[PDB]
Amino acid sequence: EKVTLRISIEGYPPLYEREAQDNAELGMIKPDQLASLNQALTDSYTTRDTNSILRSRMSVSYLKGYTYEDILIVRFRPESEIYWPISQDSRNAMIDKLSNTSVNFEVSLEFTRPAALKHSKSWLVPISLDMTIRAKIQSALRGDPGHPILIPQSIPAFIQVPNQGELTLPTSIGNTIINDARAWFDSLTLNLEQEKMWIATSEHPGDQNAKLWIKTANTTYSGRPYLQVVGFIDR
Repeated sequence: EKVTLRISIEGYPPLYEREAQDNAELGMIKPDQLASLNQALTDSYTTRDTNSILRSRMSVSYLKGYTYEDILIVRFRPESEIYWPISQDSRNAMIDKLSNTSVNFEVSLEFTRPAALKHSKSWLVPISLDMTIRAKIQSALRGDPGHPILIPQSIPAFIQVPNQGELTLPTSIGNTIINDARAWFDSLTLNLEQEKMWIATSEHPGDQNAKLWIKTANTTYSGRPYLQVVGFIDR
């Protein structure tokens, strides 16, 4: 079973690329994790907001439609699997294009062991025409240390894998996160950290310590947080 995350400027080779291949990178959800997710969704309603009750119940019953062996904890190692930049990742091309519509880019790709085998989705995030912000991205690509690449609302902490075509969102859960692509997406941050690779960290919208989030773990080998996606698989 294979899952792949790619973060890039649209049209160019990834700045960050990592596959996740039970063990640390791919595991089923633990019963305590499933329960803590459900309690988070259940208790998310405010009494005098009837809408929040409806939203929390659509969330609770969406979750109930999955056995815990259909809920994968997918963890991507934050270090890109390959150095940057090598023969050509189009560094100068990217830098020159930022100087026009340009779009940040992340893909999720899910392979399942022997329905169809391959299911994917791309998320585009328009880079502002403000040259102030495009300058910082440029010098970051130029290998200037202490210059991160911020890609807000770019990656979902929860994804749904269907038997049919492309990946979809758990929209009810997304709505619980919003009120109680979209505003509930995690934001990515890329750092070129001194043979040279980009390293990715993510942050939830709102409080990191919100109970809804299944907390990620840190890698043994580098002590860095795993990028994490929780996947709801449709059997």
